Amino acid sequence: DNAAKLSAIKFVLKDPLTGDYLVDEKEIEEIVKKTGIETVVLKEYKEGVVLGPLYEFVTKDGRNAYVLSGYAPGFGNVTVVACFIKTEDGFMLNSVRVIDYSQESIQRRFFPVPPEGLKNGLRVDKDAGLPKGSPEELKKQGIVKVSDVTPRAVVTALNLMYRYLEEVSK
Repeated sequence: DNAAKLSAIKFVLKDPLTGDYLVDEKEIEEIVKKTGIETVVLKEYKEGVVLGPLYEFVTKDGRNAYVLSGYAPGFGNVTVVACFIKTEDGFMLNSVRVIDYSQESIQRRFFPVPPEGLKNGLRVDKDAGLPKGSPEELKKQGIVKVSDVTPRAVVTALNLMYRYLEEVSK
């Protein structure tokens, strides 16, 4: 029934550099089912909505990972699923999957982003003045390069999810 959601959560729990699961696939299923497969509002903001449950995981190398969902106007029948991994002074953005319930390589422009990028705030490259650099160089600065391909709505959702994680981690 919830194939799309579970598929998205599994996807964002793969390492974007190695392609390998950070958490065993069956363990992911068990955690999602035990936590609850429903989608509920966690917090509404002026610019969008953060959706839960907050799913928690521990990666095979012992890092705490968080999966949540989000919405921004510009979506809809759309939800953005994302995985953040806890770091020393914040979080890193591991992966993202946009689910369009009304209806990929483009989506890889959005992750991973290191903690200093998320602290900067994510923004599409147009907003940063079309700076030079590969998508990969720009991601390190929190800049999502899409000008050569609604990405702003995706970025907004991601930024809200980060805000929420920061709020609840304090």
